[PDB]
Amino acid sequence: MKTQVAIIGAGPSGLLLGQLLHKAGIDNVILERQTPDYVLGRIRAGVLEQGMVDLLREAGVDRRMARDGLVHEGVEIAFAGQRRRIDLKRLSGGKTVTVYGQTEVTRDLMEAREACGATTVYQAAEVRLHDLQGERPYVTFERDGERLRLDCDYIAGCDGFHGISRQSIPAERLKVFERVYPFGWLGLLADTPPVSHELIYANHPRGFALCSQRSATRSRYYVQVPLSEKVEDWSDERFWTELKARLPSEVAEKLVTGPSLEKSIAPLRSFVVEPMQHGRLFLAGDAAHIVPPTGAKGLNLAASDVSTLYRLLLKAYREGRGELLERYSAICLRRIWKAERFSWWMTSVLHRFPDTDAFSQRIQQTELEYYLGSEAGLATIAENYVGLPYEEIE
Amino acid sequence: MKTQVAIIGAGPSGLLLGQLLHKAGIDNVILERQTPDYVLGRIRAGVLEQGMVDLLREAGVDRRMARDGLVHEGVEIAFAGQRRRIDLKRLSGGKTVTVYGQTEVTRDLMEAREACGATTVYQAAEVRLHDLQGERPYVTFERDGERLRLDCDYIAGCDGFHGISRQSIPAERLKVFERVYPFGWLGLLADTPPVSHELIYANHPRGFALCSQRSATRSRYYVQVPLSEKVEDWSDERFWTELKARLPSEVAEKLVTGPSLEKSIAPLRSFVVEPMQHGRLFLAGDAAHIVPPTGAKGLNLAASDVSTLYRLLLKAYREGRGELLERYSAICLRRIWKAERFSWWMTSVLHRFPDTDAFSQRIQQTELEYYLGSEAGLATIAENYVGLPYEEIE
Ligand SMILES: Cc1cc2nc3c(=O)[nH]c(=O)nc-3n(C[C@H](O)[C@H](O)[C@H](O)COP(=O)(O)OP(=O)(O)OC[C@H]3O[C@@H](n4cnc5c(N)ncnc54)[C@H](O)[C@@H]3O)c2cc1C
Ligand SMILES: Cc1cc2nc3c(=O)[nH]c(=O)nc-3n(C[C@H](O)[C@H](O)[C@H](O)COP(=O)(O)OP(=O)(O)OC[C@H]3O[C@@H](n4cnc5c(N)ncnc54)[C@H](O)[C@@H]3O)c2cc1C
Ligand SMILES: [Br-]
Ligand SMILES: [Br-]
Ligand SMILES: [Br-]
Ligand SMILES: [Br-]
Ligand SMILES: [Br-]
Ligand SMILES: [Br-]
Repeated sequence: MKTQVAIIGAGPSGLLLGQLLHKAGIDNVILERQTPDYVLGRIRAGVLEQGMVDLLREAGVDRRMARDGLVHEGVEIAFAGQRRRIDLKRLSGGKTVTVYGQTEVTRDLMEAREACGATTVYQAAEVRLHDLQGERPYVTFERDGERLRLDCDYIAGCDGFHGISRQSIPAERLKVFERVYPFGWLGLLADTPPVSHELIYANHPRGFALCSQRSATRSRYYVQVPLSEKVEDWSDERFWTELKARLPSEVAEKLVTGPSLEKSIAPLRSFVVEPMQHGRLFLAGDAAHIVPPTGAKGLNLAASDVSTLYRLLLKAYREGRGELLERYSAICLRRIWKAERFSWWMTSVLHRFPDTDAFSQRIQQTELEYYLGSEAGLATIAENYVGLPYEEIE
Repeated sequence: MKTQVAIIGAGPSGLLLGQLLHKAGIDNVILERQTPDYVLGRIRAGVLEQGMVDLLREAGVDRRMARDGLVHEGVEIAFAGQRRRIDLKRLSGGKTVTVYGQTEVTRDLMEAREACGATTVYQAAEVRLHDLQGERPYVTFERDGERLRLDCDYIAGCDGFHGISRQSIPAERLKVFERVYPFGWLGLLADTPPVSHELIYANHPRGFALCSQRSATRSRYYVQVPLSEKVEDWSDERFWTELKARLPSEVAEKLVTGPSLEKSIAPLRSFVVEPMQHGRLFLAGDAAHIVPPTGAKGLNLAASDVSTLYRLLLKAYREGRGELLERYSAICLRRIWKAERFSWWMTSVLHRFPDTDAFSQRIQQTELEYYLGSEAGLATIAENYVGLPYEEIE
């Protein structure tokens, strides 16, 4: 079996990269460990930046999003009994964010790939990478018992945080930067109309809470919870009671509750590896870095890695400029670090930490009061939230 | 002995408050523990905000400052081998800062007070405060053996961090917020021309360094040093060698060194007490709060406390509106907390901390890269550095 670019992982990163590549005439094969249905069952991202929206249009898979996605011009932050709106559109110079579920984006890409007839192997078991530094690397996997070999020119690891690609790079060649937060997010998806037309991030003494949405009739809520928690300890009603307690009274009053469609706990983490490549293997998305969800950057950062990888591969194949691929990591890491900094800042100002002294609690409150009350402060939040510009390359 | 307002402490706070009060016809007596010469020997602040400059003009003591003070329109921050200038004047909407030594400001006020004939008792030993909640509080002190009593209406504690006034408030009535940093600043005053026309804050792997000045022929330099250090371990040459190592090569090359006129280690601390008053006792300046020197806010915050106290006392005496004095703390604390937040931020991004992991070191560097490269980020530094506006009252 032979292709030009082997892609490990059929989550949004691998699918978007494969679609862009296919449209440009660069043959590619995607290998996924799970089934199509499993990938589709993952409830994740809800907020997309402009850059991600444009990339989807470039890949020609934006029809449904343009029709169903909600365009938001602001977000709200509640703390110490007050709600402050950040006018993203005004303060960022006209940019906005789009609410369109990750399951939707994934469905759209999967449908697009199937129609094009591009190769996707689901349930590709025990994927292994070989000859990463050679001229001709290859991937071995198992499909119903028999070990098959796939030859390629380049391999893009889009297999997420627990994928095989990052583990395939000699450990000594990588520098890992990581921070684990002492809390996670308990999320609940409900078929109820959202409590607000815009998102509400709330810093409350009992802990962080976030009111989000998926459509006019589907909502997504999260509450900060310690790492000791098990999802089975949280009935739907306990969640609603806890959520209501962390929100301002006028918001909790008009809250329409209902049975959960999905409920899960996501641990918060910051993680970055340098470099993001090794020989003919290039990491993209969650395979290379993780951000705590507070800044809604994860999927958006994956889009820029992919945008960068696609452009460089195009240069390599169409223009014979293969040397440009060495700049991949330098280019991506500039954007990754700034988004990591923003996500870390958002996280530290909105969550309640366990070992916090009086001075720190006051500084946290003051950070909010300052940034939400200063035009310059508001602009730093807004420009970061809508997404910093992509680097053009060369 | 009787007066209207008793002032404990003849440092800049007490002197400025007494001058403003005297000019408005409110009699006041200042009690100082040390001698005039001792106070004058303290090398401290070099950077003044516009608000402090205007207050000095209001007190009619700005002749020398207007002539000798240097007006700065920008400051530089060096990190990771690059120097970035923050145009304070441009980014703050036209405000600047003035470099004029604290010893100078103090000399000017002392000369002004002596000429006016206002009462100042130096070497006032063992000052004690009594009847703080009564209608007629009083102060007892010792002048050459005999205990004297001074009756007054109000007492302003301008006695600094180690003064008696804050200790005179029942501990249970106060909330203390404090953070002690694991380092101090080793400062050196030299009669040499400064290395730059504007200040240079430097984040270096070996530690923080700051290039400041007092005039065209007098410089003030600081280097971060751990708390274990004794000033006698640092000869003038060891200081210069260490300073040069922390600065960019092109700066260290043109550095004119020389013998020290003063050398001392200042420990870094953040400290705030709430409230800042008790009965007829009002705290102002270092007596109520301390900030690490990184943001050049200490003396400037004292000026706003004083400006606020003076205005309220004026209302009380001239307009019979004594009830307004209850708002003193609420008013001051709003400004104090924002300046504390700024000083803490500046400190955390410019200094090298001992127990720092790889992720944090990267976040520190990224904080700098982001704030120094974004117009919105630069504006948050600039508006805070020049000083946030004073609240007008009522
Ligand atoms: C609570 C939460 C909220 C979020 N909210 C947002 C938000 O609003 N906005 C935003 O920008 N981001 C958000 N994200 C982040 C976003 O969901 C992720 O960054 C995104 O899923 C990354 O996509 P990916 O394709 O890189 O990896 P993944 O989605 O993890 O997909 C990787 C794929 O690779 C496959 N795979 C793994 N190992 C192997 C293997 N060995 N062989 C073959 N295949 C393998 C997996 O099965 C999976 O399908 C959120 C995340 C969470 C958890
Ligand atoms: C290294 C350093 C750099 C600084 N740089 C700057 C800068 O550039 N800009 C800026 O804004 N700020 C800066 N400052 C801060 C500034 O110097 C102080 O905030 C300022 O000195 C506060 O003045 P004050 O009058 O409140 O108190 P102080 O200057 O401490 O004076 C208080 C007085 O009260 C007296 N006293 C004490 N106890 C008693 C008692 N029991 N009875 C009677 N009298 C008593 C003392 O003897 C003293 O004279 C710096 C400080 C340091 C240490
Ligand atoms: Br979703
Ligand atoms: Br995220
Ligand atoms: Br970004
Ligand atoms: Br001085
Ligand atoms: Br200071
Ligand atoms: Br200020």
